[PDB]
Amino acid sequence: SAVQQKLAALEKSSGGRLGVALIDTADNTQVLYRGDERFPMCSTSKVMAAAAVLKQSETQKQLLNQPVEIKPADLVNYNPIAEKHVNGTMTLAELSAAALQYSDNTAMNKLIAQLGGPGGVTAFARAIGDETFRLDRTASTLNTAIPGDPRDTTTPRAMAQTLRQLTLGHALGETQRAQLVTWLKGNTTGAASIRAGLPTSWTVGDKTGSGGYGTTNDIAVIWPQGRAPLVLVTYFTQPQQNAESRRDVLASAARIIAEG
Ligand code: NA
Repeated sequence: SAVQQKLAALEKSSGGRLGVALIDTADNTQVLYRGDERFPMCSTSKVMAAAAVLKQSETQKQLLNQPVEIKPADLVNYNPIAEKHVNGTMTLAELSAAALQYSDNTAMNKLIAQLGGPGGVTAFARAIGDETFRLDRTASTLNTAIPGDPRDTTTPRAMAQTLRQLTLGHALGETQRAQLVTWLKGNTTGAASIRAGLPTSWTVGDKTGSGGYGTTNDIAVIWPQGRAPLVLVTYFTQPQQNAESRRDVLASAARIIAEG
């Protein structure tokens, strides 16, 4: 397809490896580029962990208001929000918002612990039909993003389908889904990624991720005006362990998708 030639050209220009999955819910049509290849999720896995806690809250109605202690020993390699509450508490709602909107790794680790370990996050993915997602490590090491390493990976197709079920579908209770959508729309880390390649009148909710090998990811749900929503996954990784971030590639992929 024309979109696929333009994505392949973007990839060639970039020096790295690009994975894209678009779901157009107006007709459930899909555009894929390396859609079944594995990529390191990096912090985009925080969406699955937040959604898994939201699922628990369908039975434990007050779960999101539960306070969780933040201890000095809990603070890891990137804790912009949790550091503000050391020797205090944050609720699981506040930890979910910090994980999603600031990519706070201590917050993510509290979600993982609430779920009984990374296997509890993977379990939720399996329960909603995602057989590809796997979370293996906690937040300080899950984004090493080593080529060929299956840990902490998924494919663009699988993550696009899962994100659609979580935000537009009914994998979550209606109120939980609405909460996740609100959190994603309030993300603060995405301005240079998918959002930068889209018309300024489209509403976006997204979660970014970055890691070793210049891995630069973004997963988004997109609401154009007067048109059915879209789900877009853009994953990107590079050959050199020390490679720099390339959020521009994700913006460019989004732009190509939107023009198609
Ligand atoms: Na690495």
